[PDB]
This record gives sequence, structure tokens and C-alpha cells, in this order.
Amino acid sequence: VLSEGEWQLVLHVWAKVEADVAGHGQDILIRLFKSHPETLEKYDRFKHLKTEAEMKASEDLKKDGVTVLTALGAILKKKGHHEAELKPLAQSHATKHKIPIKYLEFISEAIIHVLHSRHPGDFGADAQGAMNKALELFRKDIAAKYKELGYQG
Ligand code: HEM
Repeated sequence: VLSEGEWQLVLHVWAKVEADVAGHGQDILIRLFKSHPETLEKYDRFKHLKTEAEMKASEDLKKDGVTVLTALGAILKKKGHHEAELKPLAQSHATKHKIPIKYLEFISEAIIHVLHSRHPGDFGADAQGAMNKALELFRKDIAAKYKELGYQG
């Protein structure tokens, strides 16, 4: 459970993301795919994209990045009180998309990289630590759900 201060650092940098949710989403998904190319394979929709420029030009990828960040933003705003938001996400990601926790780690890493790249002044050690805790909590709670649904374990 994060402190209120930590939550406020998370939400402070997130407001920056909200200024251009699509461009942030693009940067994060591109980062994910560059750093962990195996992930691009569960997006049957994108899995054919080969260059950075192709990724930037893809409407579908741009849409997807907004979908991810919109959901995650709503989650972070709940300050850990996010059971109702995680429920449908766990369902689809455990039972349909089959996204292992390690991939959620990979996308967490990409979020952290992009937020530090674009907003370093709002993403010092203090804020990085808070975001890391928030994303860890999301992972921890979604993993418990996954198991309830019969995934992983
Ligand atoms: C912060 C992490 C994530 C959030 C908040 C998130 C959220 C979403 C939401 C809201 C949707 C659409 C509704 C639904 O199907 O549940 C979705 C779809 C999907 N997501 Fe995620 N997601 C994340 C991580 C991932 C990761 C890491 C992968 C793969 C490596 C992934 C792959 C999938 C796929 C394949 C779809 C369906 C896309 C399509 O229609 O072509 N997600 N996600």
C-alpha cells in the first residue's frame, strides 16, 4: 500500500501522460516491442510490423496504446482500490489473450523508460519509486486474479 505522497507523485506524472495519451502509448508499445520482441507476437493485429516507422504509422497500434493507457490510468487513479477495474482485465488477459505476468513486467519497464525519457523533471528517484510500487501492486493483484481464473496456477 503506497503512501498518499507516493500516490500523488504517480498521479502527477500521469497528468503529463494525459496531455498526449496516444503519443505516449505509441512510445511505450514501440519500446516494449524493441526490448522484448516476443511480445509483439500476441498482437496478431501487429505482429507483421517490422520498422519503427511502420509502428508509428499504424492506426491500430496507436489505438491500442490509448486502450492500454486509458485502462491503466483509471487503475492508478483508484490508488490501489482497483478490484473492479482489474476484474475484466484479468478475465480477458488470463483467458483470452494469455498474457503472462512477465509480459506485464516488460510493459511496466517500457512505461518507466518512456516516462523517464519524456518527463525527467517529474520522474526523479522519488517518483520512479512510487510508480514502481504502483505497477508492482497492479501486477501482484492481477496475478492473484489470474490464479483465481485458473491461469498460471
Ligand atoms: C498495463 C498493462 C495492460 C493494460 C492496462 C491492458 C489493457 C487492455 C485493454 C483495456 C484491452 C481491451 C479490452 C480487453 O480485451 O481486455 C486490452 C486488449 C489486449 N491486450 Fe492488453 N493491457 C496491458 C498489457 C498487455 C500486454 C503486456 C500484452 C501483450 C504482450 C497485452 C495484449 C493484449 C491483446 C493481444 C489485446 C487484444 C488486442 C486486439 O484486439 O488486437 N496487453 N488490453
